Amino acid sequence: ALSLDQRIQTLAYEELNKAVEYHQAKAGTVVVLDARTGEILALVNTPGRNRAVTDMIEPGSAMKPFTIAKALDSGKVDATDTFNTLPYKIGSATVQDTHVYPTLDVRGIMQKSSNVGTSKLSAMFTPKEMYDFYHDLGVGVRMHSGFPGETAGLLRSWRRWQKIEQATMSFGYGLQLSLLQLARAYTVLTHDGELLPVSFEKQAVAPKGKRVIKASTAKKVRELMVSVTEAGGTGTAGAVDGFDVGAKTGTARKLVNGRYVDYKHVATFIGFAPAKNPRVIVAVTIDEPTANGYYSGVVTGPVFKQVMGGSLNILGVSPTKPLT
Ligand SMILES: *[B@@]1([O])OC2=C(C([O])=O)[C]=[C][C]=C2[C][C]1[N]C(=O)[C]([N]C(=O)N1[C][C]N([C][C])C(=O)C1=O)C1=[C][C]=C(C([O])=O)[C]=[C]1
Repeated sequence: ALSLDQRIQTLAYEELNKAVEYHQAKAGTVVVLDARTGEILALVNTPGRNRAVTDMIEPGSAMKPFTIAKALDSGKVDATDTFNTLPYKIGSATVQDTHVYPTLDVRGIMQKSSNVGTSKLSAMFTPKEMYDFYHDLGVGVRMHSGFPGETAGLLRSWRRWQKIEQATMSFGYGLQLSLLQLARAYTVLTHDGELLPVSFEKQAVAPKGKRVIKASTAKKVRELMVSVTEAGGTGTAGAVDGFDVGAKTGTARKLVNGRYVDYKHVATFIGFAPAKNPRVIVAVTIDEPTANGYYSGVVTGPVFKQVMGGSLNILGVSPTKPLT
């Protein structure tokens, strides 16, 4: 028997399709996991192959919570620490944000989704320490989910990284994974710092996870990620009435075998709830929206919202706070 939950699978299907239509997008995917077991409660694609497991993307901004996770886990950075977030140079290259903040603390980097900040956090570690970390989240590794065509994604060896590549990788370019690997990766945040295996089958035994960061770190990062959906953050479109939601937006220019083209984007929105004691991850990706803008927030936010809200209703999770 499958872990799939028909009500949720139906909900995801309806909501994905409304969005991919509304935004005149080329393709789309939604994945819902059990946050505490890695079971796939829903997995849905626009008609065609199972993109959620066969296709690989650059995570972009959705990678940022891990870089922060790693920094805090190390003991070398505390959430309250301030960083100069102005544009800067890695030799011949320039790291910069869309909107420029002189300084941010770690919560601001998460909230405002700053490349500069994220790359400074990364810059505090070796090529090897960051590759080992990405590797332990499952980037470049086979999940063994049993789906046909399962990509392992792409993690180039640290042994051949320029300094610019360490940076661009810390904020999600240069490495690749499936939306399902990405959702799986978030089990580190939701399952108290342990990476769960994913499954399309009901587990008789509750599955064990491999430890990657401490529980207290996961706990703190979840707290920080709530900033994304509160006023001031990139991801307010994904707030759900009656709950705190940890989420991360991602808006990426499209890598088309080699070159970045800048009038083409991929919108991804991923998060969990209840933020303090999470039950589900929802990951949404929409490929190349043409109509009504391209920001994660506008495109994938509403679908995240509906699916998360509907998912916690269906599983019978009680609101943690009164409905507005
Ligand atoms: B990220 O995705 O978070 C984010 C959001 C969000 O959270 O939804 C919204 C606006 C900006 C950002 C910053 C992050 N995205 C980008 O930096 C993105 N940049 C890229 O796609 N690339 C690809 C190529 N390389 C390596 C060669 C890069 O370093 C790079 O920057 C970006 C930049 C500008 C815009 C835009 O149209 O304003 C969108 C996305």
